[PDB]
Amino acid sequence: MAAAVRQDLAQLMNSSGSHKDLAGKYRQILEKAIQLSGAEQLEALKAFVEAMVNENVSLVISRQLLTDFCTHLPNLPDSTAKEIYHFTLEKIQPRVISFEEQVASIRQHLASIYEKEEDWRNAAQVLVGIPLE
Repeated sequence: MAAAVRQDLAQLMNSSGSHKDLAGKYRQILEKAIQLSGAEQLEALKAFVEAMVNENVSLVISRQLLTDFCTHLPNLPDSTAKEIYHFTLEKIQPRVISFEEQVASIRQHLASIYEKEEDWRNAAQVLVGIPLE
């Protein structure tokens, strides 16, 4: 199922379609990825992030869909959410300047998981990573 998501995302990469239609199709793929359960969901969500950070996808689309993507992550189990947050930060790192808003949201959610688990140092380091100044 993750391969179908990767396939669908690869097909949209160089689409000429309108913003609302294109974003709507990416959102449909996101909803498909979110409806999976297990390693398939994890793999599909990673493929989604990998597609979003691709330079051939316009920032307007990637920013919108990564924000949408982020709103779905608190609904996932802690270990899954934590891994996806770290993966997303790592894949955003080469273009960190372009996704600052998403980085801040991710770091706040991630630090909250570490805090809930009493992993104080990791929670603090995650928040210290937010470039406030």
